[PDB]
Amino acid sequence: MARPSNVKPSPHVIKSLEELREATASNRISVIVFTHPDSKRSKEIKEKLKKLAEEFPDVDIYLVDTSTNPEAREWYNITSVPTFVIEKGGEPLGEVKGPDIDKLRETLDELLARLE
Repeated sequence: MARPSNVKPSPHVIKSLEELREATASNRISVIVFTHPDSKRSKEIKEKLKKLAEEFPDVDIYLVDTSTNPEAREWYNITSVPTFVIEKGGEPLGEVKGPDIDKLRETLDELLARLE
């Protein structure tokens, strides 16, 4: 993953293991979020992250379903479905566990100025 492909703001959701591990290898700014269709009352805060795309659409934000990457969960033992994973240059840079859509603007920021 060297040349450009997906960066601009637009709908793009994976659907396979390779697609996941691949997106993590990319040397761009991608925010992987774990979430599955199993909560009607919940998933309300989702809009929060959706709106963030406006403040800075330069970043790509997609959703991931364990249905395709189940082992991934146990891979790091996740307790908070709504997790936030950030990669860079094809490697783990950081990770957060908890509802902090507001503070999330500080995790990707420090990682943004670095690249751009």
